Amino acid sequence: TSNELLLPLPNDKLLGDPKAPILMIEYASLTCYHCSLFHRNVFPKIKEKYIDTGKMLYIFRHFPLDYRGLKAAMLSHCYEKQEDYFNFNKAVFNSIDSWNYYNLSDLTLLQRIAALSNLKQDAFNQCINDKKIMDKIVNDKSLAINKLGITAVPIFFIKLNDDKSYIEHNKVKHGGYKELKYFTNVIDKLYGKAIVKLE
Repeated sequence: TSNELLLPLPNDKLLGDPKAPILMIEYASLTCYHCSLFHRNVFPKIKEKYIDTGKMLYIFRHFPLDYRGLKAAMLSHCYEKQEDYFNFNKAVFNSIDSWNYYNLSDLTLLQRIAALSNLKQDAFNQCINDKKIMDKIVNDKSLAINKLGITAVPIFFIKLNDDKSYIEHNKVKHGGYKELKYFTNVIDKLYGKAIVKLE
């Protein structure tokens, strides 16, 4: 069900306190231009204000739309620690101008990111060819399309981090590029309600 999808799942990669008052789930493609800009110019302030401070748990879920993006999503699984995983995705977003826009199968950018992160070639090769991880990524994506109605990215779901609650997914949904003030308004208001409920 859509509700069961909008909670922290066993295989989710988490950033911040698992018991934070607020939850943000983001679906995005690593090769999506607006996504990249959001991650470059808005997300760092969200992370500093809300994630580093323990106010909000952040769960990024892959939504790849092309060869580069799917391979990048697969490669992210070579990064186990929460900060390493986030930092890998951040690097891919940051380097969007550096893909090969003519040969869409050219993964030189990922080789560069792998080298900069001291990922060995054998580990790199295994990750970029891991059929089991590919399957998981594309199935998580199709599940989101079916149950959450995702067509365009990015999409954000922002809600109380309470596993017992029911809410219609569209009521907590935010789509596209949003400036910092949009998110601070949404998150501050929700956080206030959260603290009141948490006594």
